[PDB]
Amino acid sequence: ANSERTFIAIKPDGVQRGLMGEIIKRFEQKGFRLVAMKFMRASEDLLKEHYIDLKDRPFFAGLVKYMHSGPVVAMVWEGLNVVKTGRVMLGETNPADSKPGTIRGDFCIQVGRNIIHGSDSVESAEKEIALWFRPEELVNYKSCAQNWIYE
Amino acid sequence: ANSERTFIAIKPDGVQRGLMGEIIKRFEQKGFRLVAMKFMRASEDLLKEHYIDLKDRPFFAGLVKYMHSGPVVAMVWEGLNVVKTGRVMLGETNPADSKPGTIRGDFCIQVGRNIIHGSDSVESAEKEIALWFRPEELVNYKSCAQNWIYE
Amino acid sequence: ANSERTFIAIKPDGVQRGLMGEIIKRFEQKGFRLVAMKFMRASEDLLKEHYIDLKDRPFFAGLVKYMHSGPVVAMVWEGLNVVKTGRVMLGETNPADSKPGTIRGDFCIQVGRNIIHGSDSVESAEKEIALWFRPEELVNYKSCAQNWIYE
Amino acid sequence: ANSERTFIAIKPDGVQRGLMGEIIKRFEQKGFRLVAMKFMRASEDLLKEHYIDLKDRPFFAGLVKYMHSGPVVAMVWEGLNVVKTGRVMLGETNPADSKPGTIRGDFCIQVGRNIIHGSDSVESAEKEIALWFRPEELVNYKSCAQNWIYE
Amino acid sequence: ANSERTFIAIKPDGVQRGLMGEIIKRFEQKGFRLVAMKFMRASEDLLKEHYIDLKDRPFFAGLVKYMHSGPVVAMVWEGLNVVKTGRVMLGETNPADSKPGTIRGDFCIQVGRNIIHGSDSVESAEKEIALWFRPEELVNYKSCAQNWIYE
Amino acid sequence: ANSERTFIAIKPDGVQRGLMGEIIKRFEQKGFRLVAMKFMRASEDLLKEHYIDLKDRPFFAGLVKYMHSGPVVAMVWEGLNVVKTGRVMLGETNPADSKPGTIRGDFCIQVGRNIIHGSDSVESAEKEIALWFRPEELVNYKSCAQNWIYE
Ligand SMILES: Nc1nc2c(ncn2[C@@H]2O[C@@H]3COP(=O)(O)O[C@H]3[C@H]2O)c(=O)[nH]1
Ligand SMILES: Nc1nc2c(ncn2[C@@H]2O[C@@H]3COP(=O)(O)O[C@H]3[C@H]2O)c(=O)[nH]1
Ligand SMILES: Nc1nc2c(ncn2[C@@H]2O[C@@H]3COP(=O)(O)O[C@H]3[C@H]2O)c(=O)[nH]1
Ligand SMILES: Nc1nc2c(ncn2[C@@H]2O[C@@H]3COP(=O)(O)O[C@H]3[C@H]2O)c(=O)[nH]1
Ligand SMILES: Nc1nc2c(ncn2[C@@H]2O[C@@H]3COP(=O)(O)O[C@H]3[C@H]2O)c(=O)[nH]1
Ligand SMILES: Nc1nc2c(ncn2[C@@H]2O[C@@H]3COP(=O)(O)O[C@H]3[C@H]2O)c(=O)[nH]1
Repeated sequence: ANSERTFIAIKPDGVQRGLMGEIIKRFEQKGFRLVAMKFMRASEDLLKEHYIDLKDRPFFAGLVKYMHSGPVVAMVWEGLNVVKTGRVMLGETNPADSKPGTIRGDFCIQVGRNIIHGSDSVESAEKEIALWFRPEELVNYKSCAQNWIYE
Repeated sequence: ANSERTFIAIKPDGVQRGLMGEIIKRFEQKGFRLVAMKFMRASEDLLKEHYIDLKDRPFFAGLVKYMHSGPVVAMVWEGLNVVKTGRVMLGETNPADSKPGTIRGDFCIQVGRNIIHGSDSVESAEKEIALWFRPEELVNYKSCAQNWIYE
Repeated sequence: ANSERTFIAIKPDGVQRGLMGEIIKRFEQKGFRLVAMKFMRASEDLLKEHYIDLKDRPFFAGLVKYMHSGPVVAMVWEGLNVVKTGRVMLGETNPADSKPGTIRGDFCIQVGRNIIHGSDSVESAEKEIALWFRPEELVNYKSCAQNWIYE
Repeated sequence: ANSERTFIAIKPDGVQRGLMGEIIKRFEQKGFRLVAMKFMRASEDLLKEHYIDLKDRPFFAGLVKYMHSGPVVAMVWEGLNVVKTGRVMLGETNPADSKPGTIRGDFCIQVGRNIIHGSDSVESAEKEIALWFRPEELVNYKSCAQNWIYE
Repeated sequence: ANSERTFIAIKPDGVQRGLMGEIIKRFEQKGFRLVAMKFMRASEDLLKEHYIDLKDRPFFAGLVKYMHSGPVVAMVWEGLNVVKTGRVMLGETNPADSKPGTIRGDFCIQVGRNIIHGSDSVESAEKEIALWFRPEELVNYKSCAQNWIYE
Repeated sequence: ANSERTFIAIKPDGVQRGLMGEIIKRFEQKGFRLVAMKFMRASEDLLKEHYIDLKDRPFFAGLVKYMHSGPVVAMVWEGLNVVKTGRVMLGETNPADSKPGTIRGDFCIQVGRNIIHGSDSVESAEKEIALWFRPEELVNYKSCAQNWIYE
């Protein structure tokens, strides 16, 4: 299940804030593997289809707006239990609740300014990933050490 | 209400131990604003009122001595729920119980050499701040990050 | 003139080395804006095209080779003097003369496995980008600290 | 009681992972004195002896196995409460429940490849050392900041 | 003569940019002793005398403005050839020319946003120190590290 | 020549200072491989045979003395050109001359308090290594990536 994959976006702040590598490096060092990845400017349109569930939801409005407001880091990571796991590294959605050593616990404060999103699960993963990527953008390759990360 | 402030000092142990740059580094990193700070040797007087409610603690004159046994770094940091948050960053009063990822957590073993203090509550913060600093010393300014951290 | 660009690429071994957020960090922290970024497999055509000046020399398709055996992180970083400075950051072309502080002087040992590549002139630069990115991938945005980095 | 000891070992994958100075760092920065350290190949006898409590369970010689396929960094770290605290630093035994801040929560994903090991009682502790080090390898010295770490 | 001191301030750019903890962190790291430090907004008066010899520089009122455009961190650090050394750590006046590994080096692009100042010479240090600090503010103490850093 | 090996000792200060991992991690991340390694207390005797050339040399006297004065990190590293290379990472013997990004440039100040030694060359390597180690202490094994470090 080591081929599990999750979608991680470093949000507009993430980006202005200068936490790009930092974040990426946490995943790298934990042992997961970047499958896909590009720097973009989510479309309004996308943000809307991405954020559709939670559409008619106050916040909404301006989520897109800010989400749209800047370039983000679209990323796909691979590994055993990344969805779960990446969600921990992340921290709680509201930074108020995240803790030290997590991503958001360490560098952010407030919810509307969350620095990053991770899929909430495989079902999600799939959708977003599908929704965010093109088949080709995904890249098959193997580690220099699948052996020391997994048995 | 992103004006809440907190008092934080860095014990002699922190100082002697070289932990400034890192302590500071974590608050700069999470996003809070340094409103004042100086590096001094606090007086027994100062310590004694700072540590007033613990005057009936046997530790109490131990603290007071060691807390005056070398330079310390006083500071006020501000931001939204910066008093709770800071605490959490801090670790727990007893290092024994502070989670890795917390200052206390990676850096200190014991209660009496627990390198740092941060306010316990906003009233306490008002106090200590008043105690430690002249209002003048506190720097009123705006953050570049400002809009990126805050909604 | 804060507009100059450079093309940075993370060679397939630096990715394999879990050196991406690390090097991406060096950039960001130096002050550079990220224009465009992608993770991917370089094609033989692109690569050939890319290494064209040296189509004869020995090392050649051993280049193309390696160069196409894994993913790279392809990037475009902006800023005053990106191209010469980038350079100086990567350090020299053969790791061994690379100096402690540079990417290469810090992480890699031999010329043939030298984690990354940066355009060596704007000239090259201009070409490198042209070749590697569609234009719809250059991102147009203003930084948080434009006016902290520049006079 | 600042004398308690613990036995830490860097499993052959964490070495393979270039995680040694990293984890050694976590210790040192937390405040612990290093009593004894060695790099080496664990023998089958030692290892068998070492994993004795579990000679039956499945995972068993797959332990012994891995465990003898590479070098480990064998260490003894001193200090108040090394053994429980060490623990809390490594994080849980299965990486996935390991938390961001711990060695395991930061660097590793699966139980079977979990970078390191620490004695889980002083009891174990005492045995672990006894087994792994000759006595002529425990180093007797006083720290620079004995009296900054301890009351 | 391990008493030599130097003045170092951290520009508004450094401050706004979050580089305190790191700047401090490098001096704590190399081994020098922080003798005083405060965080203030310097006055044009202050800046103007500080920057006196450059009063005939066109940059001069640019500096003066920006140097007063936000809080700064003044400090005196001491140790053996701390004035030359510090400089070297610093980087070069022009970031363009400062070697990776230097503060200037990893962190700043341009001459007018070059985040930091450190004394050019001991006479200059005496001056600036006098300028910036009241003698009282400077902390006289001894280092734990003391004998470890010094013969 | 990728089997070249050099002797690196983290000196008594190195040790009290808490730079153990740090240093080790520079070698790890640069790509070299630890062949041998133990924490010890050099004998006077050893220090004498080690430091014999430069015997009847003022300094001498007390070099042993301090060298002897504390436990050190005996280490053996492997890689292409480690002798040379490790010597750069190191910095100049006198820290006064080392630069930022080097080991000693970054963390030490004065010569008698040098934090570490590296062999000055293959001839040296051999001798010290021989002199410091027992055949068995050396450990043959191969990387999880000799492939991405060397071609
Ligand atoms: N202002 C605001 N933003 C929210 C709230 N709940 C969720 N969001 C955002 O909605 C995002 C959707 O999931 P994310 O993982 O992207 O992180 C979430 C938050 O940034 C809320 O109550 N207020
Ligand atoms: N020696 C000692 N100091 C204590 C004890 N409990 C609290 N402290 C010290 O006194 C403190 C009061 O506030 P702090 O926030 O600084 O953190 C605690 C330590 O500095 C105790 O039981 N023993
Ligand atoms: N194997 C090998 N690769 C080389 C040699 N010189 C340059 N290169 C490689 O080819 C690359 C061309 O420029 P890079 O910036 O990509 O840095 C160079 C190295 O990857 C050489 O002598 N041998
Ligand atoms: N493969 C595998 N290894 C396990 C299991 N549980 C514990 N271990 C390993 O055996 C080790 C015994 O204690 P460690 O501290 O060394 O941590 C444990 C892991 O390396 C399991 O279910 N599977
Ligand atoms: N804009 C500008 N500032 C300069 C120039 N030369 C020096 N400086 C600034 O003025 C400085 C004088 O001392 P500093 O040490 O702070 O570093 C230099 C920068 O802050 C220049 O040519 N242009
Ligand atoms: N005090 C002092 N120590 C020195 C001098 N020259 C060399 N040493 C030490 O001699 C050591 C021998 O080589 P090292 O690589 O171990 O690093 C050297 C220095 O620590 C000198 O002129 N004075």
